[PDB]
Amino acid sequence: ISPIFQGGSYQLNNKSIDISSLLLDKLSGESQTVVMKFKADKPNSLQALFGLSNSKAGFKNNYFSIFMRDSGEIGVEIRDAQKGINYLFSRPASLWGKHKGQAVENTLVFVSDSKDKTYTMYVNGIEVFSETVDTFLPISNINGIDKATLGAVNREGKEHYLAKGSIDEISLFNKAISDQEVSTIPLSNPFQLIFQSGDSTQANYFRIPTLYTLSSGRVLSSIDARYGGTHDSKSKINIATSYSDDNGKTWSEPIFAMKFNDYEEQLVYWPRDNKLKNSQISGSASFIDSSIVEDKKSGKTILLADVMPAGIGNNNANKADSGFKEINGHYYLKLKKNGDNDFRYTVRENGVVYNETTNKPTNYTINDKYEVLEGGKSLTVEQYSVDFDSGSLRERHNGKQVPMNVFYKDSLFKVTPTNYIAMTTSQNRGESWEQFKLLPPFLGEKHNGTYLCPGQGLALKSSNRLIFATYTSGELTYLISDDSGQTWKKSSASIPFKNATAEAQMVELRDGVIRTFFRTTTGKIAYMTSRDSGETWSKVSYIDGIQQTSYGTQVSAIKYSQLIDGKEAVILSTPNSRSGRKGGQLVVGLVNKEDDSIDWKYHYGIDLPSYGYAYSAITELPNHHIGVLFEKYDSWSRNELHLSNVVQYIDLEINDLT
Repeated sequence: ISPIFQGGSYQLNNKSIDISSLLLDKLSGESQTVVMKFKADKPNSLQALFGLSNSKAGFKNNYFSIFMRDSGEIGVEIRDAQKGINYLFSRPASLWGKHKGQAVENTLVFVSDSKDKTYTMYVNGIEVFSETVDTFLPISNINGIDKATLGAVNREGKEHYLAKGSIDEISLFNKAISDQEVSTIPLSNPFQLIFQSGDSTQANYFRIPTLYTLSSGRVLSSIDARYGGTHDSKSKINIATSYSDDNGKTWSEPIFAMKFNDYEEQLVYWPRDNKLKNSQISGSASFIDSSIVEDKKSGKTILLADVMPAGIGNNNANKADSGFKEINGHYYLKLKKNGDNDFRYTVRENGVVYNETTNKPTNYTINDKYEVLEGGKSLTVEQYSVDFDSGSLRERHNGKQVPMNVFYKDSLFKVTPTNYIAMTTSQNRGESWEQFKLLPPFLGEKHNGTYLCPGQGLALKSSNRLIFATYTSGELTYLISDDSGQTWKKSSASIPFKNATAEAQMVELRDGVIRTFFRTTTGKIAYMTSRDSGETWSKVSYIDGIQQTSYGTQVSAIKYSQLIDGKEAVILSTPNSRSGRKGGQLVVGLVNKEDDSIDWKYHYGIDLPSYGYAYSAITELPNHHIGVLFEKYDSWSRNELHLSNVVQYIDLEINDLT
């Protein structure tokens, strides 16, 4: 259909523009649709983009507005005093501010639909809220409406919520357009999506991105596919991966690298209200935090992740048990049988379930996939689904059968309730992935498995050595394999923090010289150096000129292949802020060949300082551009839980950074 209004290039400099003569009479019916292309790269703290109101005295609570905050949040208000209606829908982290030194054209689409009694907002091709009321309030049915306003709301004659920015195009429709039509409205997005709600993973939520450029030029990406909101385990999470063969222009329909089936892969809309937002999927097994590297010698691609048995995450993780019993050089996975109160079984060679108390094998066995066999026949369990139908999270059986897995709740033999690490491998550069295998323990029986640092492993340019940074309390623990990931040894490096979350990423400054940048609890990003290919590690230092928060945030880094100002260069991706996870930056450091020290010359703000920015992934593309797959929200704030499509991808050229 056609618009009943269409104006444009409205500049908003803390002064409201009246357009009521150009709209109010054309308002008709109980269903409207607003489409607005706008820019705000310097917004006020809270500001109205568009507004209908009742400006007459005694009716300051009678208005529709479309507002944004400088945290990037967007929302509508719908208020009518005489009806006793005060609606307030919004979603944080819904906007872009700047990109490549320029204002982003945001494309806002708000549909008000009285047939379905639903309010729905889109920004930049993404749906950020869709709410249904029992008592619908048409935005043109607000009693006594007399003003249509751009960049403020006119209440009792005054401008409230004055906006700074601009509205290049705005148009209204006397209909509720279908979801189908919304997708037809062209976008001017500065970003694109790899993983998204509705894709093959069926996860409404995504966290913990990774980027890697293969020898072929293929770019690989792995992700936490999180089903029960954006929570860390305990939850249900799978590891999903997807690649790109055109420098990051197009991406493949994601497959799973790691997956459990104890729970149904459901696209749920996790609740965002204060009472229910702490709901966790508590009975499921999961994976958190993946990391990728490529082995030059074999050709294999190698993915590691943390593994959680049913119920378990970091909070209740059996700190001080590895899950394995050591019997002369060997590490056998411990198991508990239903009814027992201690772990009286182990898994020996060929998956045979061996009894300890008797030293006799049993009629039970474990296959490739950590499933359970009895006499060679496959035991099963019944899958769980989740729903909120009774106004409270319920986790019940759904009638479907899956193979019994030792990481599952209902399983006959359960593994130790602690955290492990698994590796999987791809012989075809990420088109499929082998069944995962558990990595051994490295710090003794009576110590829990360490925590894989998410992002990139390191493949040393002038050898076959592969390294994956992991962390535990008190140290960084590098895992090192010189045989294509078949065997591993550890290399500890003491860090001056008890119980830190020391997420580490490495760079190779020149042959055998690895610098690791890691997250601390001091507000400052730390680092250490190796000069024997990771064998031994230096003492800790700290980057000045980048600020983090007291808890801090994952940092990702690459060595750039090219020279910048004649010196060898290194790029950091991190939030740059000491309040929260916002103010994303790519920071360029030039290496000094005298002491291998780094001069942090260049700061590039990915978006506005006040706009959200969390865990990130960088990679040097085949054509020397930079890919950045990142969480565009405050992944720490309890106000920005459960947000769809905030993990986003962008393409930059060096010149943008310098």
